[PDB]
Amino acid sequence: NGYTYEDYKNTAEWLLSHTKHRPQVAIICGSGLGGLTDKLTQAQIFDYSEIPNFPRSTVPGHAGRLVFGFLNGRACVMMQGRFHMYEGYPLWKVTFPVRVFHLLGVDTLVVTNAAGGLNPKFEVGDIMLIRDHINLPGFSGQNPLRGPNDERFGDRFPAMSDAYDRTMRQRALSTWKQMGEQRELQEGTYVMVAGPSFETVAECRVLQKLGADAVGMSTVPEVIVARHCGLRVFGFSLITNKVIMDYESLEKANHEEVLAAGKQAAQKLEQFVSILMASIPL
Amino acid sequence: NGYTYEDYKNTAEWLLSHTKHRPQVAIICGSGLGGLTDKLTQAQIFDYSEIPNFPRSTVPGHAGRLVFGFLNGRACVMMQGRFHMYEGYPLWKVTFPVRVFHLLGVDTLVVTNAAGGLNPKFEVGDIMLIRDHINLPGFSGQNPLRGPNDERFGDRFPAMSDAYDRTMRQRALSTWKQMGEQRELQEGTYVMVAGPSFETVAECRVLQKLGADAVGMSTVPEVIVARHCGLRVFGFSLITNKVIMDYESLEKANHEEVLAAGKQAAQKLEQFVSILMASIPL
Amino acid sequence: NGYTYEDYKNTAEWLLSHTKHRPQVAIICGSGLGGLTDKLTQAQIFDYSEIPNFPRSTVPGHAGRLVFGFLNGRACVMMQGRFHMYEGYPLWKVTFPVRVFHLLGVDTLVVTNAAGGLNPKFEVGDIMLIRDHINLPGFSGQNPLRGPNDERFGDRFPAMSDAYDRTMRQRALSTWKQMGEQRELQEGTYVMVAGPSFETVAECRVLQKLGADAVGMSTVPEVIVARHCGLRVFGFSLITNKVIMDYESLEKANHEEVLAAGKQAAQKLEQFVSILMASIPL
Ligand SMILES: O=c1[nH]cnc2c([C@@H]3N[C@H](CO)[C@@H](O)[C@H]3O)c[nH]c12
Ligand SMILES: O=c1[nH]cnc2c([C@@H]3N[C@H](CO)[C@@H](O)[C@H]3O)c[nH]c12
Ligand SMILES: O=c1[nH]cnc2c([C@@H]3N[C@H](CO)[C@@H](O)[C@H]3O)c[nH]c12
Repeated sequence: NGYTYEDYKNTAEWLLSHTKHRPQVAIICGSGLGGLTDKLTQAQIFDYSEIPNFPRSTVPGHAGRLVFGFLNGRACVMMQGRFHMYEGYPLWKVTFPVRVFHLLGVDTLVVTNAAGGLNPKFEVGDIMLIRDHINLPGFSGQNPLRGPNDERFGDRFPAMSDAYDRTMRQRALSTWKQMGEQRELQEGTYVMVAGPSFETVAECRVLQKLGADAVGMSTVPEVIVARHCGLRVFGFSLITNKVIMDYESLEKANHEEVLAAGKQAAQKLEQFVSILMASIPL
Repeated sequence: NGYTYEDYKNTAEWLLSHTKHRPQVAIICGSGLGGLTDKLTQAQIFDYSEIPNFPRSTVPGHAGRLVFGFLNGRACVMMQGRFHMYEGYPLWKVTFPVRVFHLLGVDTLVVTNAAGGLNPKFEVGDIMLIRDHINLPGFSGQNPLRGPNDERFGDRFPAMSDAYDRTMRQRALSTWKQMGEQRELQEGTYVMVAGPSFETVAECRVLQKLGADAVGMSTVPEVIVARHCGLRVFGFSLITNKVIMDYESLEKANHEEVLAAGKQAAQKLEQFVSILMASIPL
Repeated sequence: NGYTYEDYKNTAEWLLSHTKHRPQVAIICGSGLGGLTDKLTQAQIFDYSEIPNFPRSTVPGHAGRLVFGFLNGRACVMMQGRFHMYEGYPLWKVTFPVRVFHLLGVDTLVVTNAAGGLNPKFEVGDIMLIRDHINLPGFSGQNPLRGPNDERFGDRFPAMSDAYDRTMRQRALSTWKQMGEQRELQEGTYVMVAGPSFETVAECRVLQKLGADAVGMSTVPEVIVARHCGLRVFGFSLITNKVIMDYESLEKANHEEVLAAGKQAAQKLEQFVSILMASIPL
């Protein structure tokens, strides 16, 4: 891990002394969900490039910014653009922000992402709640906590069986009903793979047998580092596409179909998030 | 990825200006199948050592050569000796040739390899056709496409559900009948593991439950980079041994038994490949 | 692999000329089982820090020592404190001792460790014998043998289906009866994951479906390098905790509960090991 404890501090202090805002909730906007930034009030923006020790984005969208502000009466801080393993970043870079948020005072993390549908009942547009995850990269060694443990942040062997806040999962289901949506809120397991290429048919079959409901290439590292931190954790997935599960098909997965899905569910996603802010205890 | 786009170009140009040949089909000869080199006509040889930017072979067989020529009226280019992950090479080295082939003008890749038999119906000598693969290393992070994407070669998130050419799979089955072989042509899923040690009994059981038919320690990376390239892809496996699946057994897997299998199926493999060349569209 | 063959030699020679002892059996004491060191007679201690080329322990317990001596009339050598992947060590460091033991003359390796219980019949305190393992990190690339093979130690593609000595497994069962323990000796498959965080519920379910009986974050690399060496291999697991397998639970895994388990089964573990020494042929 190239980051000493001081690096985390220095980044925190720099931000603390560059904004009067003091966030409680950190939000990581997944693919095509960055619109949430609009709903914040008194929004103060900071590009990653200007933030000391921040993994400088390669050439994805060049619009990696930390947007502070208030969302439904809640001191937030949003990441509009995130880092992934498939871009070449070591997991201690992918998750460097989460520890910065902690030192800033945040005590709750909301992670959102786009993912394929493994559960056959799911459908494009659906919003699966994350009850649990399967960290395939972690089994093999790729775990953000790898290396000497910094007791200052947390313990050597933190548990993950209680990763996703039960309360939040329950309160989010409520809010959804108090929205009268046709499609019932979904809930399940999120499996992470590194990507960047898409699953073959055989691969999807594996992921289903494993018991995964949806598949993405992010989130899990951030969640793990968060939990090791003491942060409360809630998150969901926007089922942007159903994974191909038969060879007699004539369909393929593509960034187009995925971004298009994000595009439509755009505002519906924002509403849901904004409202839920009221459920986060103080 | 240590290779810039220029490196690929320079290697391509060097080859282009060092041979009058202009290949359409690239062939990667798996373990003990390198004999195919004999069947080429007007065969021009190039050792990897002399080819700029080519991963220089460690000390496997020191006979890593790129052999250009014609095979059954088809401008080929064969790799007699390939690179593996277990030898320590990063996947962007293991698959550097595939992108060189592309810039040379190749538009079809034939991958062959030796592998164990997971499907219980399989037998030593069998020739399993590859319908699909399970990229275990990829799930964890080891994917040749890892790092910044070079739009010049392909997209950021390429699909793999349609990796192995349907047409070719069908036409290869034909050719086999027009050979009157006792054993029917086999077809199935190829699972990749990094090796270099062999699967335990428990491990084989896992691979079978995953739904894999055969297991090897190569190919998948090359296929992925190929598909990201637009190349058509066909490939097969020479079931050189049945994996041990019971503890009451008294059998072990070894390079001897594997090379011996390659040795007998040697010519039979060549015939099949050479003929199929006629099925590859122009 | 940062270690040349000379490095192994130099370390061996240094030890050979620093102790009159010449071990036959090497013992790797897992978590909370390091007490075995007491039972040795004519015990000569060597801290890792003083041993050339030895992976210098970071800041776990600072008590990494190689303790030579006799155990039940058997020239031993024990590792009180081991290296793990989650601490950041490359597997060729984690397993550097095993090859040092070989050059010292050892021909048998006993590996012990603490692990969670996947098999539902298991219970805290139980002692599962290792019949086989599932090397998840290995599938993805993390295999101690990765890189150029040193024929001097062993072959390029060693088998692992016969990793755990049948004889020993049988003789250990005997010894246990000749102990009249209430709980029958357990036996099964050990699955390795890198850690350092604990499995989620979904993760445990995966490991069970894979067919694993217990889960830990070590051992497998050492075993593999041992077998590639020609060493006989025996080992067991102290089921220190049952992994959480339902979401309706209110239990978590922690280093406290694990070390506490090691603490009670402490001596019972030693007795078993010490006695078994007599079963190891000469
Ligand atoms: O089916 C899928 N498999 C793997 N990742 C994704 C994604 C997520 N969307 C992004 C690619 O569009 C990528 O960042 C990935 O994490 C959507 N659908 C799938
Ligand atoms: O049962 C098997 N498991 C894993 N690899 C292989 C192979 C292939 N053959 C080579 C070892 O002989 C190695 O390069 C591997 O990719 C044959 N049989 C098996
Ligand atoms: O349930 C478990 N999962 C993964 N590792 C362990 C362990 C072993 N104990 C250590 C953590 O207490 C760690 O070194 C690990 O290898 C005990 N129980 C479990």
